[PDB]
Amino acid sequence: DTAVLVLAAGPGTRMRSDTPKVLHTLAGRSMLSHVLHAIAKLAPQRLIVVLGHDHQRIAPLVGELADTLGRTIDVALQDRPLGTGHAVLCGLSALPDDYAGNVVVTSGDTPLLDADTLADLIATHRAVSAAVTVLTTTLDDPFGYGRILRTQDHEVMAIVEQTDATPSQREIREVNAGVYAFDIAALRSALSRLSSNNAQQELYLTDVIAILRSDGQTVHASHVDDSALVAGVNNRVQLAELASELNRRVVAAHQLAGVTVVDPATTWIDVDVTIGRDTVIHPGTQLLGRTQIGGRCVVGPDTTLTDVAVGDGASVVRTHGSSSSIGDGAAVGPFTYLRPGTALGADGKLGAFVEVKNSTIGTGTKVPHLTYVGDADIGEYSNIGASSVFVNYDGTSKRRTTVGSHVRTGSDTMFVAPVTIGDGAYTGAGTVVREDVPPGALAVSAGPQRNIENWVQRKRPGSPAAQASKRASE
Amino acid sequence: DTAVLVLAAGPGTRMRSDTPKVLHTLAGRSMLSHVLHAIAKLAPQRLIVVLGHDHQRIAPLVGELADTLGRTIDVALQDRPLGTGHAVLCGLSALPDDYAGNVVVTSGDTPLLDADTLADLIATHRAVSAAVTVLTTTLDDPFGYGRILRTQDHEVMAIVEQTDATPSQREIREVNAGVYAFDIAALRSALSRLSSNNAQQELYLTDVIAILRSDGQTVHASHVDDSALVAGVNNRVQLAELASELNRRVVAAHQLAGVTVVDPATTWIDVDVTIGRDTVIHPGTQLLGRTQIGGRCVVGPDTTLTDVAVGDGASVVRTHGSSSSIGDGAAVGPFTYLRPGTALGADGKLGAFVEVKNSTIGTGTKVPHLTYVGDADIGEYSNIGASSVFVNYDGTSKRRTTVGSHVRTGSDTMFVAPVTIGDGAYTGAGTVVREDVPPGALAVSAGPQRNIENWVQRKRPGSPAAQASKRASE
Amino acid sequence: DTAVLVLAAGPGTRMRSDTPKVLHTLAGRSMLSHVLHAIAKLAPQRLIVVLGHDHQRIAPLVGELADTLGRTIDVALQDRPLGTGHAVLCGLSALPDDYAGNVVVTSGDTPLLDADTLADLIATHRAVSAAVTVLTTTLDDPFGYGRILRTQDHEVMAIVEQTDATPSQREIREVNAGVYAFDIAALRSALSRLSSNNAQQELYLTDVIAILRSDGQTVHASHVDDSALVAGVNNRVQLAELASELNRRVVAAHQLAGVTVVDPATTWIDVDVTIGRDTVIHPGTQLLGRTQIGGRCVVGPDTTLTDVAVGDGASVVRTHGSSSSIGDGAAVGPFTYLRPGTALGADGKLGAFVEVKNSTIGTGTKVPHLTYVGDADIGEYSNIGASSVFVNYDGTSKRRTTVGSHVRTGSDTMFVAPVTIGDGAYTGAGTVVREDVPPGALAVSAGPQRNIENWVQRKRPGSPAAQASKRASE
Ligand SMILES: CC(=O)SCCNC(=O)CCNC(=O)[C@H](O)C(C)(C)COP(=O)(O)OP(=O)(O)OC[C@H]1O[C@@H](n2cnc3c(N)ncnc32)[C@H](O)[C@@H]1OP(=O)(O)O
Ligand SMILES: CC(=O)SCCNC(=O)CCNC(=O)[C@H](O)C(C)(C)COP(=O)(O)OP(=O)(O)OC[C@H]1O[C@@H](n2cnc3c(N)ncnc32)[C@H](O)[C@@H]1OP(=O)(O)O
Ligand SMILES: CC(=O)SCCNC(=O)CCNC(=O)[C@H](O)C(C)(C)COP(=O)(O)OP(=O)(O)OC[C@H]1O[C@@H](n2cnc3c(N)ncnc32)[C@H](O)[C@@H]1OP(=O)(O)O
Ligand SMILES: CC(=O)N[C@H]1[C@@H](OP(=O)(O)OP(=O)(O)OC[C@H]2O[C@@H](n3ccc(=O)[nH]c3=O)[C@H](O)[C@@H]2O)O[C@H](CO)[C@@H](O)[C@@H]1O
Ligand SMILES: CC(=O)N[C@H]1[C@@H](OP(=O)(O)OP(=O)(O)OC[C@H]2O[C@@H](n3ccc(=O)[nH]c3=O)[C@H](O)[C@@H]2O)O[C@H](CO)[C@@H](O)[C@@H]1O
Ligand SMILES: CC(=O)N[C@H]1[C@@H](OP(=O)(O)OP(=O)(O)OC[C@H]2O[C@@H](n3ccc(=O)[nH]c3=O)[C@H](O)[C@@H]2O)O[C@H](CO)[C@@H](O)[C@@H]1O
Ligand SMILES: [Mg+2]
Ligand SMILES: [Mg+2]
Ligand SMILES: [Mg+2]
Ligand SMILES: [Mg+2]
Repeated sequence: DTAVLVLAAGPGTRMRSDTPKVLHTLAGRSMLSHVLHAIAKLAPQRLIVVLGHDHQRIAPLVGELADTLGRTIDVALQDRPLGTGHAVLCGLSALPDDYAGNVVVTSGDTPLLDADTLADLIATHRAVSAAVTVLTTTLDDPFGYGRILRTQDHEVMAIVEQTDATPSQREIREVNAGVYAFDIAALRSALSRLSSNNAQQELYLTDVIAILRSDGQTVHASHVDDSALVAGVNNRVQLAELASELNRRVVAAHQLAGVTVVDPATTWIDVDVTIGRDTVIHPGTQLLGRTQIGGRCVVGPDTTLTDVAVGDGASVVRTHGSSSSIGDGAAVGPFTYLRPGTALGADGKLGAFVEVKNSTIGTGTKVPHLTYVGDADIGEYSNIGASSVFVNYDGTSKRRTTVGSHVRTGSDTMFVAPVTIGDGAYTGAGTVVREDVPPGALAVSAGPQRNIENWVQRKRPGSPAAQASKRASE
Repeated sequence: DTAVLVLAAGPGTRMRSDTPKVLHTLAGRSMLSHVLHAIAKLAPQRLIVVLGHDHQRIAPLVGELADTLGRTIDVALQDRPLGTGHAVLCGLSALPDDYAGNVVVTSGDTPLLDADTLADLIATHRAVSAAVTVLTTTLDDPFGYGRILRTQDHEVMAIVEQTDATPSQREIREVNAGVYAFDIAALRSALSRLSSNNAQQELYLTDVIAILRSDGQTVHASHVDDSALVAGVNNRVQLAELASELNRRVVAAHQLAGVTVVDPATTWIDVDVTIGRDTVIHPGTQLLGRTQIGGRCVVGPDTTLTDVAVGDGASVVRTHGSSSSIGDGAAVGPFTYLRPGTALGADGKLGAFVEVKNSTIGTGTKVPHLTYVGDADIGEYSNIGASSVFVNYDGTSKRRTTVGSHVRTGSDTMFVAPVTIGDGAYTGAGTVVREDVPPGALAVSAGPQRNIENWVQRKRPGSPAAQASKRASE
Repeated sequence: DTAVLVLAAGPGTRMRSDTPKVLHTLAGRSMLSHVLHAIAKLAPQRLIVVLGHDHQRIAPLVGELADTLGRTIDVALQDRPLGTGHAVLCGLSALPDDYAGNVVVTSGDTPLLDADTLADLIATHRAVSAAVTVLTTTLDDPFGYGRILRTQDHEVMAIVEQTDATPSQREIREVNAGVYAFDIAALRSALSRLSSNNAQQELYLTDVIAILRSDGQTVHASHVDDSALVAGVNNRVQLAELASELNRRVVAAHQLAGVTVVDPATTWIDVDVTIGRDTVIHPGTQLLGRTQIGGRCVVGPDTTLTDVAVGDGASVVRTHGSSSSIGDGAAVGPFTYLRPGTALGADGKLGAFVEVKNSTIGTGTKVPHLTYVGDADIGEYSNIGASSVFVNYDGTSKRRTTVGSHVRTGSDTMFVAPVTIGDGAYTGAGTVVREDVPPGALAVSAGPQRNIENWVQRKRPGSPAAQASKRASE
């Protein structure tokens, strides 16, 4: 049995944000959410998040994740950020006084941390009967991290913080990941002996290592080769680095599963996105939220999709869209804007400079150019001519349009809702449609063409046009 | 004299694709095509591709390349993938039984392999009178590759496959490139002695090394410092890595020749693309197929061009286009879509939200905004007003429009083909042009403006508009 | 007291450009301009730029920077590029013959060089009373650079040029940065003894080191750990590398100050750009020139902004724009084109496929779709319907439109300037507005809808439309 505590009550100063650190996102999830998904996979008996003065903005997101993960997540409050050691005391207060399981401590800012690394930590801690096992790694740039002090035999003696380390300790490149397993009694005991006598003037959880070494307890440091899994995030440079690294891993997983990603460095794929076999994702693409792509699709470059379902064989190129679905075999783009509530049927087409909002568009139906579709239902195998608008707003209110199947509407038609265009109807180029159109009818409104001869010589003489026109007489 | 065999009959399982591995593209060519271009530059006497159960989809592409490279390329069939050693036996069957030239073996999945490396391999093999010379390299991550076994004197003893290697052999970082020169007799002899007694249960070409060492033949391994040249591709992660590396080399070549590429990491340049001196390519650009850019052009960011010819001094910004040509000094973009058959004359302009298909557009002519040009011929120094459409499709059929020179067509004109607009003609804003327009004439159709006074107070009271309008009385 | 000489008179052959090297830009400044900003921060007494045969195109930019930096910058002419040693003699000619301050020499192609490194160089040179102090660094790839010759005690003996170096000297990885401090007398003396007897056949400034060592003068080489600060640019590959590295540093500075940059590798930020706290910049974005972004903005991906001011809380997504301003809380994009002279008020909206030029657009006013706004003034809380055009050009001349406040103009309105639309006015869908519209009036022009029944059966039989329409009878 084990309790996991997640310390998330620090002020996050180096982020320089009014958004609490923990809540900063990479790959579709907040760091906190990443940390909690990871721990919930491990299924510990207790899971406690220690929150600080902004608990009121985080505690509710904690409940949301508790509900998603199908479990109970407690919140402990740390009313002043007196240090990671103090934070752990707060977290302990949320366990029974006689709790006898192991205590794993982790941070809310170690977003790649994964259930396997935590299970390994707990297994190791048990195998060697440690009073404390700490995870460590070794980095080229160790700046900011606690340094792991070891004798030549590899026994850990202490951890020393960046701010308290001599120039010589600072050369150490093995660092504290801030991820620990503890025997509960040993932890409580050593926490009670902590002193704020140090540079930052805090109660350091890291002191517990040297304390327990002194007591003659067993102290184990377990080295994590894959540094990324235990990398922290204290500022926005580190956040983009880990987002980038997490993204590489997500992209590689999709590649090994049969998805061709032309340029992984510029293809951002959120963690819940699924993509079918043999799809091709061109550079500059973001697939966000719960986006789902079928198999054999082309995801045209420079495409951003958030919560969009794309069926098999579809093509989605230079498109910006969200909360929409794109049927099998449909063609979308280039330069297309899908707003929430777009439903494009199989083999449909939304072409260049087309914007769709809250509209359903039947099988086989094409909106190829320069057109706005708002609040409409359009049937099957219909064609909406270029440069048209579904006028869904009269000033003051929202109005609906219904277009039948096999319709051909002429270029530059304005559908002034509410209006219904019957099956097989046509609308001439340049029509303002204010009344219903019966099935099979032609609707027109433009007046007759009138050619005014010699207008150019008479109203624009001797413009380049008047001269060209005079040459044409000959 | 030398015969080159290219083994391309394996199943490509780790690609997880219904597209045969060899046929996967980087930089405008299939890997197979890359491998064959490289070999054909070397001009060997015989060149044989060993194909497997999907030979019917590859053999024809082989003929295409034979025809392009001006040479004969034979195909040998391997009806079951029994191993690289077995594959080479298949390839040999396509040589005369008394062939006495050297045999070079290579894979169809080593797409950076180049004629210089192959010529070096053949020269070395000859200089040392080896029975077999194998190319090797050394990598940070040797996973998947055969390991090169050498005594402390650097003599090669054997090659051992990833799957058959002890944990200790796996530490070796010098790997088999899968690129060999053989004395024909030595090869035939050693191939006949191969055994399927190993992890993968195949006839390994790699065993030939240890076999010939045992026979007391001369065995040479030649180390290739530039690893990329001999890197293989077994899955889509490795394919994107080599595409990325190949792309860096193509971009650097254009840079050293006088082309400023703002961000090489995001500029994808196919191998046949040519670009003139002092052009600037902004980030996010792909130049594909047989695209040709003149000198002093600007290739606006986020541009994708496939088979597009761009003359000197042109500007092509945020544009998506294919099979089109863009004259000297023309301006295209931002947000412009060129479909096949676009011909934009010198100093022409295709502006924002303009889409052109199958149209010729004369010198000096401008289509600046929000417009669709389909199946049209437009003369010189003409201006097409904003928000216009060449209505090229009547329902049921494709129709053509001809526009003269020095024309000025008004905004929101619909050209309902087939129609001809004479030289120097104008068309008022809002015109639906259904009849020919004589040179120098003004064509109009919109009815007269009618101002209905007090409509807002009476039909939208006291909307914000009614209130504003009531304030304006005062 | 110290004089800084900047050698910028070489021919820049390896750039293969008709644009003089020095004038090639990264991050919004020419390399020369970068070098001069850096030196002017140091505030030396004299600053002299040595120019060559293209002095006439550079000398004026030098005056511009002199004027911006609030100082005097002299130009010395080198009429033939006889070598860096000869160049320095030219530069000296612009100092009094009795000048007694230190001479710092630097290149015009070391664009990351910074005032701190130069101050350190001068302090070191003084601390050790050197006759010459040279800056050096150590690189993985030392190709092209002079090699630093040192005895085992670390005393510098000489510098040897790439072209004159034995294969063994070429293994040296410590290189000359081309950045020197000199005692003036020692420099003049050693320059007079230079010989053109070497591969390139030039007067090498680098020979001065071995000369002064021989004289028994003190010679100091000061090692710069951060190589980038002293990296040179001789060709366009090196220029993109340093632009990339400079960009990383600019982006990291904004990140540490509170700006979330999703993908630093694809976010290009010029050196004068400022960005407020908690803004988010999505991938593919360039912020150029004097662009200024407020706090809490979203800079939608694929956005390019040059000299654009964006207020707080604004959103700017998939937008291409320049010389424009975007008010607090405004929404711009996706797919929007801002031309010079755009002023979008607070809470304004410019939506998808909208292009604006030289127009002022009041608080709260919305141009949501498919529309061109040219040469217009539009008041507050107005709405411009979809697919509209401000027709600002009559053929021959530029015309202005004024639109009041709280106006609602219908879709597909053409504003044929000059025209004024009064407060609270409406314009029906499909209107060509040629006359002024009074406050509160409705302007229309389209003719009445006419439904021609059975047109489809009679003019398109038995098209799919005729069949659908016949089915609808039942
Ligand atoms: C998206 C693209 O880029 S192309 C795709 C979608 N399409 C289009 O714009 C197709 C547009 N085509 C048109 O508007 C055409 O003029 C068509 C199909 C309606 C005209 O068909 P037509 O049969 O050739 O001539 P027709 O004589 O039958 O039409 C009869 C009546 O309507 C009129 N009329 C025809 N088109 C229009 C129009 N666009 N506006 C106003 N009136 C019109 C006539 O003037 C005629 O009336 P009348 O009997 O007073 O003369
Ligand atoms: C792309 C851009 O953003 S701008 C570029 C391209 N251009 C345009 O849209 C320019 C548009 N301009 C127009 O339509 C203008 O009204 C112009 C140039 C035709 C009007 O010119 P005008 O000479 O000022 O007035 P004019 O009195 O001569 O025209 C005469 C006839 O056609 C009419 N007419 C003029 N413009 C139109 C029109 N757009 N629609 C219908 N009828 C019109 C009159 O009502 C007049 O007929 P009448 O004699 O019954 O009165
Ligand atoms: C941007 C978007 O996607 S939506 C946003 C901006 N908006 C729009 O396009 C809103 C467009 N709406 C329209 O054009 C509408 O027809 C409205 C609001 C003007 C019509 O309002 P209405 O009050 O319903 O009918 P109404 O009877 O009052 O208008 C009266 C007169 O003008 C006419 N008329 C109305 N709209 C138009 C029009 N678009 N073109 C020509 N004439 C028109 C009538 O035919 C009537 O004249 P009459 O008295 O001969 O019959
Ligand atoms: C003294 C200490 O522990 N330092 C460790 C901490 O450094 P680091 O400087 O990263 O410590 P932080 O400031 O990030 O705080 C640790 C975490 O605990 C929480 N918190 C912090 C302070 C507090 O008073 N209350 C509270 O709840 C914060 O949410 C934070 O996420 O993690 C590093 C790895 O990431 C380790 O190398 C360091 O050894
Ligand atoms: C046993 C063997 O040779 N392994 C080599 C092979 O590994 P690797 O595991 O890459 O070998 P592959 O599975 O790629 O097969 C080699 C190539 O030969 C062809 N093929 C393969 C099997 C077959 O039965 N018939 C056939 O024609 C395939 O098209 C393939 O392209 O290349 C590596 C470098 O890339 C080398 O380091 C390995 O030493
Ligand atoms: C002989 C010499 O000095 N070589 C140095 C030079 O190499 P490198 O080959 O880069 O020297 P360059 O050709 O760049 O010339 C140096 C600079 O001086 C100016 N110039 C050059 C030649 C001339 O006749 N007149 C003139 O004014 C040029 O503007 C140029 O910017 O810089 C390198 C670092 O960047 C150093 O490692 C080399 O030791
Ligand atoms: Mg931290
Ligand atoms: Mg009309
Ligand atoms: Mg392989
Ligand atoms: Mg240089």
